[PDB]
Amino acid sequence: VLKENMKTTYHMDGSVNGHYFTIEGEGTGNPFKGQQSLKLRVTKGGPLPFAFDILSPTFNRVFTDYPEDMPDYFKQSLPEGYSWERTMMYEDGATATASARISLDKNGFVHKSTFHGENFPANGPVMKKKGVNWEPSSETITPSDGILKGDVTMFLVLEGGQRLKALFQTTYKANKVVKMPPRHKIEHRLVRSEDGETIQLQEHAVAKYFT
Repeated sequence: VLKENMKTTYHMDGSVNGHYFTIEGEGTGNPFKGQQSLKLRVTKGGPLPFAFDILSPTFNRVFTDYPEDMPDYFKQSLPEGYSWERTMMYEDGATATASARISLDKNGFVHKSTFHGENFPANGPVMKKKGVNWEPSSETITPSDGILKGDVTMFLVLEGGQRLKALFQTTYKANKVVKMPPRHKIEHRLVRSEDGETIQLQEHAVAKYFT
């Protein structure tokens, strides 16, 4: 079942403006507190010519602090798990897509993802590797016919402090019928750190009722 300390192994295959790359890593976190920490390495196609932050949100809503009386679509999906599909529309014209499948093995979660972003402006901040961190955000979660749809306006803070706006839209799909929550929101905090060899991501997510 779910432990207070859960591990994850990560694998991503991606391409950005025609450049292919692979990323692998491991994570640990507390699914009930909605906290997780990840350590990632670029295993193919490094060094990445683009800002890593475009990838960060691709790297699992099981790690969300849900209120006791709200149905938890993601924890209910276990042990079979769930998958999601996402579109990401940047205000400077780039549109990327991503997908992930969340499953379990004997060691913990298996997180397998893909990422495609093939029209980032060549002269823009993503391709100049200017990203630093995403602002805290609030994702609206809307149920319908056994799936959840998420909508969140994102702001990528750049090296100068300029913000780059993006609209993220996600469909979350469990493999079985689960008790469905009402429309609600999830507040996200995502922090990236680097050291020349590895990328660390730390995320905190908390679900709340509207009003």
